[PDB]
Amino acid sequence: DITANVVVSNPRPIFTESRSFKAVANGKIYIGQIDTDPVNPANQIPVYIENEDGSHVQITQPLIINAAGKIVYNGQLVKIVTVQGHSMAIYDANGSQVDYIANVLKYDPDQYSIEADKKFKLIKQIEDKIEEILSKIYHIENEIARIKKLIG
Amino acid sequence: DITANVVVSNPRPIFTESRSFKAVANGKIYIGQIDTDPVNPANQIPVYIENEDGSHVQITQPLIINAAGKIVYNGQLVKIVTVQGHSMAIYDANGSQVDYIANVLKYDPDQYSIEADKKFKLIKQIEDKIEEILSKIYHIENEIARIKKLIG
Amino acid sequence: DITANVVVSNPRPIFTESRSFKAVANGKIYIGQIDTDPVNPANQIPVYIENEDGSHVQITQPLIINAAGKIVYNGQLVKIVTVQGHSMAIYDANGSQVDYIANVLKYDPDQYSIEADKKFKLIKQIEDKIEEILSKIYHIENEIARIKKLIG
Repeated sequence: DITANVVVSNPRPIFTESRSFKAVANGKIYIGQIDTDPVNPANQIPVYIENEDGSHVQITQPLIINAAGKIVYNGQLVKIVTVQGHSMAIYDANGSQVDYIANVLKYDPDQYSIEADKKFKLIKQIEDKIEEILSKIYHIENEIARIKKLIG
Repeated sequence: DITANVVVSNPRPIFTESRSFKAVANGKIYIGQIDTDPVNPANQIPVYIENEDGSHVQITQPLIINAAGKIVYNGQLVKIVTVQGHSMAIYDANGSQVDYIANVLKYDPDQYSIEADKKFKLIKQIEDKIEEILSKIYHIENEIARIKKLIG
Repeated sequence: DITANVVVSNPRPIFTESRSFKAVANGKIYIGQIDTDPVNPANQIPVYIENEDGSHVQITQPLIINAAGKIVYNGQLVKIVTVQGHSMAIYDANGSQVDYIANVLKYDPDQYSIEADKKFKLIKQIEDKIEEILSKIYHIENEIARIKKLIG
């Protein structure tokens, strides 16, 4: 057949209400240290827009949710990233809490390639070191054979 | 620049109809062994609410979907977990099948840290063992040099 | 307690408009090489329906989105896969661009088992090779002890 395990998916998040099927239109998102209350600025962590060229621009919290339920900045849809896993709290436009998640971690595709590069390197180092160890061993075995023959 | 590969996302699932843009309001979800029919109780696997403190309480199937398309128990939104990947079947409030997926596996963030801890330990064990092997080898090399000198 | 880190989730994607809370009804999706414009056929990559038995049938682009926001072929909901991470562009029924994502990578559960099998094998090979190296070393140590005793 063929091995094909990458699924066509929608990576752009949408945020909807908790009790009705509606977007959190003009809602607010706060992002903080895991297992903390991110509405408290002391718990907040840096958030960045990732631009199309892959650069990052730090922005202020809260994140804003549009009528589609999507995060926007300056009238445009944006992808927001952090360095680490994080807590999140979502509020609706009336200031009522929609949701709270203590620990959220979704990696974008760059993390997968970084990890794959790291793994590749690691395995090469171990295998290279094993091969070098075997070469040291076979040289020793040869020295031993020579000694044995020397002494009868 | 900065490396930031954690994307702000919405980890709370929503369940919607297959032919119209609507929540599966008062729908039902069944969870079972991979590649099985989970409506059959003999194929069902334990499901648990994961509470805010991280504890688990086993609950009965089906899981219930509210007007927002979100899983609820006892009038509150809940996160449901299983130990293993699983099949899932979704029915609407009229008893009509909405969807069936044979094999679903989404890990929450705790799995990532468990795996990272396991990896860290593993690599340390291999590297420690390599270093110990090299130390054994260099001691042997030294014994061999001494022998060589002894016998001319 | 119990370790349960598989979260009940909805793996079937839905595609919604960018400025209103609505499905991209009768929309179109194009899938291509990462960081390319997938509306250009020269940038497109093979897309396949993954059938219930796990087989694959290649289909033509664009992918079509129904009134629910879900991908359909021949009047039925389908799961679409590619071999590699990919770019994606979404258009609405009027030909207006809804979204563009340069690099999308979501693995279905089969990738996790392939990777787990590969990891298991790898670690077994390294550990087996370490054990064999130690056995070579202990045999050498024994030969050295014998030599030492022979020569005083």
